[PDB]
Amino acid sequence: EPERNIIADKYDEASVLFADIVGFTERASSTAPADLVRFLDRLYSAFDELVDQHGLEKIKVSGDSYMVVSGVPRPRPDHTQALADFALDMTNVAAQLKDPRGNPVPLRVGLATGPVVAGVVGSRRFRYDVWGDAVNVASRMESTDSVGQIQVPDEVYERLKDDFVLRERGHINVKGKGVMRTWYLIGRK
Repeated sequence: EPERNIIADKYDEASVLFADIVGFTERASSTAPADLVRFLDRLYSAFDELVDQHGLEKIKVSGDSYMVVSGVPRPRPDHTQALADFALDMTNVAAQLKDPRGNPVPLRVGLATGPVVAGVVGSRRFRYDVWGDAVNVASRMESTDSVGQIQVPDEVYERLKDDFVLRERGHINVKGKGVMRTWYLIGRK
């Protein structure tokens, strides 16, 4: 049954992360849906542990993705930095796990900051959900990410540049809109 909206509110500013493990479908890998589910549950349980250790908020999403949010529902003035630190731990932890073949986990991570909408949605049962501008951006940062990096837009770079190390990935000129630039979040300063 499709979910429906119940209540929502706009938040001026929050930070949103998406992560996934790309190419772990039965189609792509031939691994049985049950073995996939077990290996993913391990990886996602590791991320669950990091979310709790960091005091952040996991948003139950449908689909392959893992979603984490900072400064929504409850604001914190370091929301971007806190999600960056969590993102770094998430990719550094995943880098110590391997698939069953002993190959690196093909993790993608995108991270964005900006307005969002949050509230309650549900079908039979309900859950807290977050969507809108920064979620859209985070989603695109994750789905065009190079595997093993953390991709972020300019807005995140402006907010983090003094305290983390970032390297520019590239830019594209879109006439007549403007320039689209993204960065890799590499580490802490």
